[PDB]
Amino acid sequence: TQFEERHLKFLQQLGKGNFGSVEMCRYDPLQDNTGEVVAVKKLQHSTEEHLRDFEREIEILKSLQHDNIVKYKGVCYSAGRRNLKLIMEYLPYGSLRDYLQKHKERIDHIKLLQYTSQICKGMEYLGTKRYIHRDLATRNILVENENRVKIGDFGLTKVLPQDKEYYKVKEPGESPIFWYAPESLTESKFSVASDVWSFGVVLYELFTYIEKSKSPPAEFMRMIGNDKQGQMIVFHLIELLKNNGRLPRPDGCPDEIYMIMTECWNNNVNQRPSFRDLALRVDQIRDNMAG
Ligand SMILES: CS(=O)(=O)c1ccc(-c2cccn3nc(Nc4ccc(N5CCOCC5)cc4)nc23)cc1
Repeated sequence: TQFEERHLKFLQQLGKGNFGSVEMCRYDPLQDNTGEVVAVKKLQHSTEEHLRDFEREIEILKSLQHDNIVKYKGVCYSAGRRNLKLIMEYLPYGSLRDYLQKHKERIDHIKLLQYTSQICKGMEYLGTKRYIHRDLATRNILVENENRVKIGDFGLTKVLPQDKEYYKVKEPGESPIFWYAPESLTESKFSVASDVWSFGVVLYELFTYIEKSKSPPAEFMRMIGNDKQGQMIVFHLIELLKNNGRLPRPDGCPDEIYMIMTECWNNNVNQRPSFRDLALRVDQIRDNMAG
């Protein structure tokens, strides 16, 4: 689980998010083109604040072993702590967001529910470790193959305090406000329940097939009125959600699946379903579609 920098060969950028960046690299210590391809995450700009966060993120990933969670391989200190790299398994199909968009004709509703189910199982497992993901979105879900997705990034994930069911955090800069629960917007409270709200948005995303005009940002902005910007956007979002304004049912989405989304989007934190009950309900719907 210790990787030397000089044996890591850059191939491609895979994405930036929050304050990290991920690259596809070949780890080739024999320098004979026989090493495996791996995903390598690093800080966009190394900083003491971010490095301490990055180290916690690494310990979180390292602590997680689950079919629907991306695998930790090691760390590359090599160029010093300030050039800390996280080495993970490379998943060849990319983000679910991108995959779905590219293969919309091939992916039916039965298949979307398989992915949904797998995402719920990953999240239930996180929950057993009292980890709050804080950034559930299709851009952070990865595709290993046609039958398996994994939660693939943990940049914003926090551990609950021992004595509370929520964690208050406010990081500098841009937050994915259109995936956030109301209490995360108004009070900065994150919880398993806020992750369930976001899971609702993931389910919406999936059933929209990532159609551009249908993304959560684009829908909420239209509902808010596109004649608004800056620090008044979150103010109007809070008001819209407080008055039970919600993302519409996607085109073709069955009502029983939309019901799941709307129940995740309860203003009452305590009435949102559990991840185990979501898996249950999704698997029943899956079966009734199987027949
Ligand atoms: C949300 S992000 O962009 O910060 C990000 C990107 C990648 C990862 C990541 C973490 C751990 C393992 N993997 N494997 C892949 N694979 C992968 C493969 C292809 C593509 N793309 C398809 C070709 O177009 C560009 C991206 C993206 C990711 N990506 C990862 C985590 C977060």
